[PDB]
Amino acid sequence: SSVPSQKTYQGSYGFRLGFLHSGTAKSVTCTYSPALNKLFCQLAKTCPVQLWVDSTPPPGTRVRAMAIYKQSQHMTEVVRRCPHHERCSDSDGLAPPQHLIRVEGNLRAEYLDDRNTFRHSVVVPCEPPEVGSDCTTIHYNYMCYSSCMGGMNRRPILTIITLEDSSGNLLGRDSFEVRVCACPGRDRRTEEENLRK
Ligand SMILES: *c1nc(Cl)c(C#N)nc1CC
Ligand SMILES: [Zn+2]
Repeated sequence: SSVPSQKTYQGSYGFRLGFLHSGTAKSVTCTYSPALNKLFCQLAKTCPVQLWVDSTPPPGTRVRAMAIYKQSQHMTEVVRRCPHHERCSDSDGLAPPQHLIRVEGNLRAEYLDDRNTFRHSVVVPCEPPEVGSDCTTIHYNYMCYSSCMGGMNRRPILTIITLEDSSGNLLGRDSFEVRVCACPGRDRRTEEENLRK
């Protein structure tokens, strides 16, 4: 399958992602490393991602998330849930069982299987920030471990977040690496130390 672009693109509205500061304690279920541009999270736990713009985009603007393999030799392979987790009875009534990435708590989420590339993606309407806030937050879930055999099989993935108009044309793009693992704080601390050394 052809490979979606991963080029960071702020666009006319100054679109970019943001992450909370969660730390590396034993209790953390989701933690973001700015040094690695990498999110570490437990299976099917809430991953809050902030969405920032300098200017308000038009009504009908949408936000899409899609995963690709990071390594060049695997980028053409569609990222999907492994044979075990795709058969889990963990449906929410909206997400197809094969999709790695879900949006939590948005009844207007739409899930696409692309007719030409076969890649999966989930898209929601882009909303203005709430009354007390300066950004919008979307909650994602990753429904397979990075280590799952017959799925990601220990290969790193990127999540690509695209801001789109009502036809799906590109308005902005950002991305981050993801590891889905049982000990996200410990793995973050280790991978950050490897980078320093
Ligand atoms: C999405 N959509 C709108 Cl209208 C706004 C505003 N204001 N912000 C987002 C998140 C990038
Ligand atoms: Zn799995």
